[PDB]
Amino acid sequence: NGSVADMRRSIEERSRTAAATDKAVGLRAYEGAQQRLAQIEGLMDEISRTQDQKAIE
Amino acid sequence: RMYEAVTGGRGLGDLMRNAQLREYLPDDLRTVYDSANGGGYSGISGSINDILRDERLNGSVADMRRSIEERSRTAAATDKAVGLRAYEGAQQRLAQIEGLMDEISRTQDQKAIEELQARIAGEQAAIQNETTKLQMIAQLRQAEQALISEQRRERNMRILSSGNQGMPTIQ
Amino acid sequence: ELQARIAGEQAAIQNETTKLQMIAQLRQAEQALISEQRRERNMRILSSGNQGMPTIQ
Amino acid sequence: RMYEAVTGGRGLGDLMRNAQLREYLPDDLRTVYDSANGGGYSGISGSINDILRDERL
Repeated sequence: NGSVADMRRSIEERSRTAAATDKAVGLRAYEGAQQRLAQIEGLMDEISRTQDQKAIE
Repeated sequence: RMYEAVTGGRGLGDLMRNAQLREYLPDDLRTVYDSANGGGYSGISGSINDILRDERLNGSVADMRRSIEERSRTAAATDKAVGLRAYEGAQQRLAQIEGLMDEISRTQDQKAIEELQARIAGEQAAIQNETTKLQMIAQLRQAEQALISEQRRERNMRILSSGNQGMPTIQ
Repeated sequence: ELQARIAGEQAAIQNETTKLQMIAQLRQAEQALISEQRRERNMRILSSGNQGMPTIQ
Repeated sequence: RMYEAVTGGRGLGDLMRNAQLREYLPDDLRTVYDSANGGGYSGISGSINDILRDERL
């Protein structure tokens, strides 16, 4: 809606924002993945100390 | 004693559960593309503003051209190199899995095989994490190509802008 | 033991999934490199630094 | 004997854990595309320079 110039500005803004949003989502997700790795390593550290059968199950 | 060893609660679970790792992905996808202006997603919001600031070209148009060509070539090479090194890591991962199955044959007691099962489960979790990381790398690759295209179009708009006022002078 | 064997088998299929992702990324990179080579050839033909032209004789 | 067979720690876990396979993927993705010049990701940086050298016609 609106004048064709407003349409142009809206479309260019959408394009730039879409590219930037893609990049930012990827970056933050990768940080989360690296923290997720740390958590898995911690769970394997817990495995070394398990004593009873109920604990390991 | 053995009944106590089998029954009861041991507290595992509620173990490393407060780490809110769901906050590193968007809560809802309706507003994921409205995050830059505010609202939507705030972890990306700041990042988006920084990225958009850094993607604006400066200097002469020739410098813009050289920067864009360098970005394109470097992006292709980076994609290839990341793929190659990741594949080497995947082969080493296969060797590790085979080793864990070698350990499966020598297991003797029940506790030993249960620990080995949980170790293999953790190994699967690690491979899951690598799968997620590869997905994230692919998304970043796509975003980088889009950004290079945006820079190209910014340069094109700057050359052909109707706000330009200059022309050659007859002297 | 059979459960742990099947778990290892799942880990192997996970590894193949990661390998396929890596192959797809490499495919994309190869296509990008071919495009880059095409554009290098195009730039070399149309370069403004060229100084030659046919001679009248 | 059977109680000893069920309970205790067996050392599995801390088994093949020093293999740093996370080093074959980028640590952070902000600097993944600055790796060629130096910094970013050192492991791909040697590979990127070789690839860019080999892709010149």
